[PDB]
Amino acid sequence: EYPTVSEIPVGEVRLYQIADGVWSHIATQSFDGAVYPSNGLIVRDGDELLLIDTAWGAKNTAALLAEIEKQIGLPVTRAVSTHFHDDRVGGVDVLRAAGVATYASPSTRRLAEVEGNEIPTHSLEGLSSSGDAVRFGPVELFYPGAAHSTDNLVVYVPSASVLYGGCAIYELSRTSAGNVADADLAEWPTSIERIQQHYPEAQFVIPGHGLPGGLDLLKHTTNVVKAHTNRS
Ligand SMILES: [Zn+2]
Ligand SMILES: [Zn+2]
Ligand SMILES: [Zn+2]
Repeated sequence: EYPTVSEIPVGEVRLYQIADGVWSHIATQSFDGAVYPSNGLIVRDGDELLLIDTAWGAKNTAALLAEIEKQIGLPVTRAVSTHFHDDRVGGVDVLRAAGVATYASPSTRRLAEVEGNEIPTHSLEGLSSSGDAVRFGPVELFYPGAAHSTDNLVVYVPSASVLYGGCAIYELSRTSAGNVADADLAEWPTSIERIQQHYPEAQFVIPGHGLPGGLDLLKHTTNVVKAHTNRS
């Protein structure tokens, strides 16, 4: 049911409808010669769409906009990037040229600039302290604390009980740590516990890469992060 690398042509994007007005978007990308899938989210709000994260680069993001027009046919008016890495912001310029208002926290914008990645235009206020939550239309944005990155945000869709964990949450298939160069390993389990405490009612949990699951993805991620922490 859920799209994988085998089903996605190079530079193409698939959508997966989760609920009334809620989809994930799935793209693929090469990195160090391996191919990775990558997820984002789309949430309807009246006659417009809210986009969470790019599709990991300009080509994929242009394909994402074309796939949204084909399958949904409503305009994307705002986008939020959930951390500063290129799988979340690469493609922001494509969104901006299409008239989308791009958003990220001030931390994400600063880190993207330092890295040389695309920088969302607008700033999301009220998210600088661990445990902060703000409404953003049909979703709630939550800063759980440092984890995969210091700036990582999670997104909850209350009407559908969908928790989008982004790259702070691993799919079950990933049993060893991914890119931890920008991570706070010491804080990552605590940050996950804040997610569990804030959204214990979540039914569908979306990792940044790979297959959705339930709240067991939070325990899974903690297990993997702790095992990496204990590498010897
Ligand atoms: Zn990342
Ligand atoms: Zn604007
Ligand atoms: Zn990622």
